[PDB]
Amino acid sequence: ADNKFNKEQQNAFYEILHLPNLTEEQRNGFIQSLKDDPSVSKEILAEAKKLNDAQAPK
Ligand SMILES: [Zn+2]
Ligand SMILES: [Zn+2]
Repeated sequence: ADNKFNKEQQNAFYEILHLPNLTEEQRNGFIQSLKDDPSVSKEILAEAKKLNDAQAPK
């Protein structure tokens, strides 16, 4: 089994890598979830974006 990312999973991994307002604990947890099972990428990305947006500088 070849486990190189589909587009979909890649765009989510990079997004998560680069969301600016996550703490590294938070980021690492989301990345670990995608490592574990890349098929949950959609849901994990949506959570990560919510959390990023909630923590934006104001
Ligand atoms: Zn940052
Ligand atoms: Zn302000």
